[PDB]
Amino acid sequence: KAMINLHIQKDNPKIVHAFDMEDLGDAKAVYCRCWRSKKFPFCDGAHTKHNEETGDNVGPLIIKKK
Amino acid sequence: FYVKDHRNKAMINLHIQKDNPKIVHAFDMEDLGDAKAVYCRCWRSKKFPFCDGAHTKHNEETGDNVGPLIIKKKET
Ligand code: FES
Ligand code: FES
Repeated sequence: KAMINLHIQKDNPKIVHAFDMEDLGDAKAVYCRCWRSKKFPFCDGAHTKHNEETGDNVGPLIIKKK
Repeated sequence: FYVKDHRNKAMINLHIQKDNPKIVHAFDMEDLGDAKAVYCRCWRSKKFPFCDGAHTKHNEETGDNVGPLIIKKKET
């Protein structure tokens, strides 16, 4: 079975991010679930290239106010 | 049965909602649905988009190092 993350922070044995929305000034955050973003843990659109290259259908998690 | 899978070996999501061409979730920043959430980034959770600890077995089986995203919601 293949790894999901190829290159990101490989000296960390399990990559977890924790954020408190109280701390944010913005109304929206877009988080990467594909492990291909160059701005991980944030989405930079790299998922579209991944989906085309591999036939996948992954995309980000968005946290936002109405 | 098949003992070969000719899909691209680099595919991340193997089984989840394959009728959806791009799986995106959007949740409230405010505590309208929960106080805190732990979101799956490995596409192996049976509770996707929430983490159920499946990442542990995935990391063990593949040598990977992926884990979840923890979001504490803004209390109103
Ligand atoms: S860059 Fe990874 S989900 Fe968008
Ligand atoms: S079950 Fe997928 S990151 Fe925990």
